[PDB]
Amino acid sequence: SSQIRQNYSTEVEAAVNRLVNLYLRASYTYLSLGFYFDRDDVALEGVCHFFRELAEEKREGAERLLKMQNQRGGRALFQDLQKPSQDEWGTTLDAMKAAIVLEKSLNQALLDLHALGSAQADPHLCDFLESHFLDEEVKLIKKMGDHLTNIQRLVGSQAGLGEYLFERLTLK
Amino acid sequence: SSQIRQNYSTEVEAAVNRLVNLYLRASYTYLSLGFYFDRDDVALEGVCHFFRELAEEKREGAERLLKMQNQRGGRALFQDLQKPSQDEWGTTLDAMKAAIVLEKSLNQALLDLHALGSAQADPHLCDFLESHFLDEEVKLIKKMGDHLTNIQRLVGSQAGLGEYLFERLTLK
Amino acid sequence: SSQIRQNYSTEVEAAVNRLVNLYLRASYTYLSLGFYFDRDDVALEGVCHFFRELAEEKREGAERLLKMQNQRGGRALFQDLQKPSQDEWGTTLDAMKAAIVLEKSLNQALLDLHALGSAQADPHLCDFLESHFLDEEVKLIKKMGDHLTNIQRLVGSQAGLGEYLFERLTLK
Amino acid sequence: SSQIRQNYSTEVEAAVNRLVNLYLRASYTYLSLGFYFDRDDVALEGVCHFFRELAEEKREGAERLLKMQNQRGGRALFQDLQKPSQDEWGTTLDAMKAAIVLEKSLNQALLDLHALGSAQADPHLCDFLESHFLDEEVKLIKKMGDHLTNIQRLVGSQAGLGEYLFERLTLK
Ligand SMILES: [Cl-]
Ligand SMILES: [Cl-]
Ligand SMILES: [Cl-]
Ligand SMILES: [Cl-]
Ligand SMILES: [Cl-]
Ligand SMILES: [Cl-]
Ligand SMILES: [Cl-]
Ligand SMILES: [Cl-]
Ligand SMILES: [Cl-]
Ligand SMILES: [Cl-]
Ligand SMILES: [Cl-]
Ligand SMILES: [Cl-]
Ligand SMILES: [Pt+2]
Ligand SMILES: [Pt+2]
Ligand SMILES: [Pt+2]
Ligand SMILES: [Pt+2]
Ligand SMILES: [Pt+2]
Ligand SMILES: [Pt+2]
Ligand SMILES: [Pt+2]
Ligand SMILES: [Pt+2]
Ligand SMILES: [Pt+2]
Ligand SMILES: [Pt+2]
Ligand SMILES: [Pt+2]
Ligand SMILES: [Pt+2]
Ligand SMILES: [Pt+2]
Ligand SMILES: [Pt+2]
Ligand SMILES: [Pt+2]
Ligand SMILES: [Pt+2]
Ligand SMILES: [Pt+2]
Ligand SMILES: [Pt+2]
Ligand SMILES: [Pt+2]
Ligand SMILES: [Pt+2]
Repeated sequence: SSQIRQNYSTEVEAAVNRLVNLYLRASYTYLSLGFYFDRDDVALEGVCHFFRELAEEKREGAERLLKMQNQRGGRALFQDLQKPSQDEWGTTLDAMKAAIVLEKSLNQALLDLHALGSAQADPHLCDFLESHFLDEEVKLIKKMGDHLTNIQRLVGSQAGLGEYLFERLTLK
Repeated sequence: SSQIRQNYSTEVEAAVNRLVNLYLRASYTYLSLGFYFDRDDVALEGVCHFFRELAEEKREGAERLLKMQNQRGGRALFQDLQKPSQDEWGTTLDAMKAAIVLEKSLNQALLDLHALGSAQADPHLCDFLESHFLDEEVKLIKKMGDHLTNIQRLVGSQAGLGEYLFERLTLK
Repeated sequence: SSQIRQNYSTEVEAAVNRLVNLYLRASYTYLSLGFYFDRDDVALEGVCHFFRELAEEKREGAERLLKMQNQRGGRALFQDLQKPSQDEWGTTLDAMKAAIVLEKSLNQALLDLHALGSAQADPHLCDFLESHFLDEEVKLIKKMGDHLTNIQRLVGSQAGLGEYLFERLTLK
Repeated sequence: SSQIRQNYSTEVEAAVNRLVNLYLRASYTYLSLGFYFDRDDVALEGVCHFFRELAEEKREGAERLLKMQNQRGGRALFQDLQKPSQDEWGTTLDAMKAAIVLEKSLNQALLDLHALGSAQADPHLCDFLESHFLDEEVKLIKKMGDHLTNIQRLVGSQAGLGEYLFERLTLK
């Protein structure tokens, strides 16, 4: 219906709107994660900083998707944003496990959208995702995996010590 | 219950959580406003820019409230974020009228929270709002009022012309 | 037949030659558009400048295709270049409508070539188009759509006024 | 009685003198805390530095109150300064617990003085405290709470190790 729209299916348009919702939900989750680690009874500033930076990145990803939706002549449609899955996030290990589950869900949504684009013979969409999302997700997931491994080696028989040291010597 | 909490009522803690929700909702609204004016069939870049900057400011306000909630020993609780009130925002005049209604609602929430703080004899809260929110809101509302007046004078018998000129000569 | 040629079909080679012709034709069209707006009885310097810059870009696109044809071991074959579809281009609105029709035809040719490359399992070709042509076309088409919307809002009941203002305040 | 005094009650004047005494007492306490951590058999330089900086800050707060007392036309009256509550301060955990108790007592005195000012309709006093004391106290108390949480997580089954690491990696 737009004057500019060309080779942009309704199915891809809708799936992009849904992916915007998922990225904004993920940003909201990271916001909650960050402020949890800033509580005086949690107090891990490098962990807070790690998650607040991811909140920014996910919002930015949403904004990139929205810009692309308008460049293609689709129409942004916003839905309610559900609250994060928890109010309290446990230990740094617990939080990093929730983070990697969240990133793998975003990655799967990206892969699903790429498959849809491929089925709809939409190369601009496929290039867009390849260029700005797929590698960024793989790199982040790798980094979170590396963090989980280091967190876990640090538990030992002194879990508090290990949590402090990881925050001080990796994250800060 | 926190080790740090002192003179911070449950009523203020809850009202701060609700105000965070209102600011994040307002940011979401501004996000939608901005991307609407970036549509190829709307195409008012200075209007898009105006609203995207307000989306940033409202998110920042939420983050300031959350930081203060943790400094006082309260506990951030996030709720679902409702979607904006419209999907399409009309003319620049329509959008600026919706914006001033939104800002007056935030201002009222701030005034209500200040009244609660006063009733609870919570001077740190009152100072916080005075210092970082109340003047910012008055200044913004004044600016939006000035814009509405200029938009309206520009309608005349050539509404398209006036909309272009306001975007070009005030907003851009 | 070249010593270097590998995985480069005859069908893709021919289609690249045809796309070079289309890009050079488009450059020629933009040349004519630009010099039309430089006529003393048309006299819209920002419109002339807009189209002369597109003439350059389209020639550059042709040259990129030719460089790629030789990198793959294909052989450039040039055909006659037909003259542009008009001698006189009307108003800025008329000209911008002809421009977006032209860009959508180039975009379709790019999409058709990408589909051919996909059918011929030629990933270097697909990457080439994705990297240097497909996004450039979407961005240009979006920009032209934005311009058409602004031009149209400016017609009103004073078409000459609107044409001057768009040239002065958007294009120049 | 001063030529300048206006809207400055006797009750506020006396309460300001008492608050000067409390701030100077707090500085003295921090002096003792700092020199304790500089003992050769305690030897935690980052802890010493933390407390010596607080000794400076509390003296500065006293001096600000005295300057304000003279700006309002009140009259500074000094009393004996009692010695700190302990001669030896234990572990870093013990010392940080004593510090937060001390800061909460200063904060309460500030809140009490603000309430008195409010009852006496003395807005200059209320502004003074809001501007230079109330937020500074909340921020400090938050920081001490964060430190206590980190100190406690570090005790584990190796209290000496944890005390060294906190001094090295947070305080120094
Ligand atoms: Cl479709
Ligand atoms: Cl920070
Ligand atoms: Cl939910
Ligand atoms: Cl309460
Ligand atoms: Cl922009
Ligand atoms: Cl709703
Ligand atoms: Cl072949
Ligand atoms: Cl020129
Ligand atoms: Cl011809
Ligand atoms: Cl009096
Ligand atoms: Cl030193
Ligand atoms: Cl004593
Ligand atoms: Pt940070
Ligand atoms: Pt960082
Ligand atoms: Pt693909
Ligand atoms: Pt890109
Ligand atoms: Pt990117
Ligand atoms: Pt902008
Ligand atoms: Pt700006
Ligand atoms: Pt107040
Ligand atoms: Pt402040
Ligand atoms: Pt501020
Ligand atoms: Pt020029
Ligand atoms: Pt130029
Ligand atoms: Pt492809
Ligand atoms: Pt390239
Ligand atoms: Pt390129
Ligand atoms: Pt020092
Ligand atoms: Pt220092
Ligand atoms: Pt007050
Ligand atoms: Pt001051
Ligand atoms: Pt100050």
